[PDB]
Amino acid sequence: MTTITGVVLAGGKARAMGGVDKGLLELNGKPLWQHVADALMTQLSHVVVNANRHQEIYQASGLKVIEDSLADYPGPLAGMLSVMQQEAGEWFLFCPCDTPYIPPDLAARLNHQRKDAPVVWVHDGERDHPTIALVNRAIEPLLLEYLQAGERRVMVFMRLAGGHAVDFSDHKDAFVNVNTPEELARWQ
Ligand SMILES: [Li+]
Repeated sequence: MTTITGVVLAGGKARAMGGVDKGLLELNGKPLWQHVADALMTQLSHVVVNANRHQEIYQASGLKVIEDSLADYPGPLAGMLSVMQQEAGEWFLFCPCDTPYIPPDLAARLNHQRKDAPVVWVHDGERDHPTIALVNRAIEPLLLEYLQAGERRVMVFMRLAGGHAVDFSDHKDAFVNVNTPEELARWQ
């Protein structure tokens, strides 16, 4: 009953009993993934989170937590597909859990600039962010086919799907990401 579902991508795997759970690192007292979720909720009514570890902790703020399928596909596309398989509705705006400053016109600008493409993603003037992406339902079968073929590459898929980058170079620093605890410490 809303047009785009927001999705925080809080990682998959735990390919050695985890290591740092990046989405749960706290920035000014608030988990990174919750900064992203709050920024999506500014612009969208329905927001969910894809998380595969510490699910009870992710569930604490009252959002639906979606876990990856048993297929255990590699990389960020696996979480995208698991979310499309477990949520109805025609459009999704994905964003990783480590980019806490995403802007309140993310959804609106990606939608304005979609120009008939089934997928668009953010370019920040320096680099593509192909996991910050507005994706139509139609992508679901293509994603399933690509991951079943054993592929993982995100940009390659976005290209195969007929997507394009949307220019957010004027949004100074809204797309900085926290790569490590070492980096997080600097933004406090
Ligand atoms: Li642990």
